Amino acid sequence: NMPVRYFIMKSSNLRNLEISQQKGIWSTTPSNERKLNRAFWESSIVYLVFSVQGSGHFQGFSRMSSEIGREKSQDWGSAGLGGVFKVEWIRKESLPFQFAHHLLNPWNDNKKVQISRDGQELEPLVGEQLLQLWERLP
Repeated sequence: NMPVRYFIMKSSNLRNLEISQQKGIWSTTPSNERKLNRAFWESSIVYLVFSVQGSGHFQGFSRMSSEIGREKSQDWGSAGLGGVFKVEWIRKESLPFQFAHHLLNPWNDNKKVQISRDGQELEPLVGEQLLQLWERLP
C-alpha cells in the first residue's frame, strides 16, 4: 500500500481550471477514473497536480477528497454531473515549467514532469519534490 500517490491532471483550458478551484471539484476520463479510485482507497493522500494544455505552467495542486461514482450513471452518460468528484485545493498559484525542468519521472521514461499525458502518475519521490517547488512561491 503506497501511502501517498501523485498524478498530473491536464486541463484542456484555463476556465475549466478556474471552476475547479472555485467549486473544489474535478472530473476526468474513464481510463483515469478506475486508476484514481483505487489510488483513493489505497493511499492516505492522493495529490493531483494540474496543468493547462500548452500553457507552460502547473496551475497549482490539490488533494483528491472524494471518490468517482458510477453504476446508476453507467447507462446514462457524463450528463448530470457524471464523474464529478471533490478536490481540496492546496496551492493555486501557477508554477512555470522551468522551475521543474530538472525533475524527471522514472514512471514516464525519465521524461521531465512538465511532459505528462493526462492522468500520469509521478513516482512519489519526484512527486514530493514537484510539490515542494511551490514554497518558493508566495
